[PDB]
Amino acid sequence: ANIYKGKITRIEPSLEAAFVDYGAERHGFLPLKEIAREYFPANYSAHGRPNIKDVLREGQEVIVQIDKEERGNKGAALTTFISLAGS
Amino acid sequence: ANIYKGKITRIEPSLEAAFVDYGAERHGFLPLKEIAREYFPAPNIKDVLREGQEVIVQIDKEERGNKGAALTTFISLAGS
Ligand SMILES: [Pb+2]
Ligand SMILES: [Pb+2]
Repeated sequence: ANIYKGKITRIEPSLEAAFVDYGAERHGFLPLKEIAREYFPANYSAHGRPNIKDVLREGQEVIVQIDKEERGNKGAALTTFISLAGS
Repeated sequence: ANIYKGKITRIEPSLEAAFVDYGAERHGFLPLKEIAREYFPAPNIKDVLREGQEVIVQIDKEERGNKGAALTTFISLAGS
């Protein structure tokens, strides 16, 4: 089973990424490129990327799956692009 | 603690609903009204879903009596 509701805990604009509590002791890491457009509050330009602080808010929940398992001191690499048979 | 990837096991036109194996022994019940438009075809349940396809669901009512959980694809997400 590889799906979770992740709560955004700390947003890092200079990394274009956020930390996510997905129910494990150690928070995962969610890069902007792994955030599906349904989470974006507005339609951006075809060029460039928004500030992640204009995409996500602390306390918001997103649906995530683990892309890279937790390893050593690193949190899991997460994505909101969910694998579904027949989608 | 309340989100699952479910596989459609059976489609029942007479109930306008599908049954979903989301990891419990009792299949969950997913009526057409609880299916988001992201699952709809490019209408009746038979046109929308097919056996083997996966959906993201949450439980809206737990198992009770002899019934599976009542499921939805309209996932509850804080802040959004
Ligand atoms: Pb990716
Ligand atoms: Pb252009």
